[PDB]
Amino acid sequence: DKVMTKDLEIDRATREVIFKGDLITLTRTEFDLLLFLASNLGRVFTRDELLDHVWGYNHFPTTRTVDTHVLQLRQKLPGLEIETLRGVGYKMK
Amino acid sequence: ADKVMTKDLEIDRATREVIFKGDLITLTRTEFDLLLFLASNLGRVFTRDELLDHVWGYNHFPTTRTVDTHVLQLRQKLPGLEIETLRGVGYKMKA
Repeated sequence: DKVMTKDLEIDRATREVIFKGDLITLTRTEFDLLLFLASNLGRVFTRDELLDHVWGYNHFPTTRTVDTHVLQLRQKLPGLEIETLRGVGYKMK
Repeated sequence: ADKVMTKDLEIDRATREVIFKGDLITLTRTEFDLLLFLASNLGRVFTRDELLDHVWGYNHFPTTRTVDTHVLQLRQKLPGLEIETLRGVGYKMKA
């Protein structure tokens, strides 16, 4: 029910945050980000992952949408010379 | 002046029609805008967030930059909060 860290006492039911004894008001998205990290101590999340977990999936375009749009272009235009630079991005030859 | 032409590809930016290898291809609006941007900039590598901003619109919706800004806001509202920034990668709460 309550998530506890060294500094934090978080109540998922009420959006309540106690930090070093003080009640701190966060926005809803600030709260979601804080609770997600506090529930997953010691774990590194990429900026892409945190965007998805805080704001939710499929509400707006993300870098994933770029990737899936490229794949759809390749299927509709067979042999389209878009080159993948893995870990980087895309180029049209 | 309405046409961008590359190997096997004719794009009309006014009618938003795409002819590829002699066939008219129906794309969604964002598929078209992505193809046109890439075909208009042959040989150039773009990152996913560049393509995101250019094709879907800059500052139109939350992005990874919004995540960065939210982490800064948390650190300001919670002075001494132990969120570690992993340069150009992401974030971690240590304890």
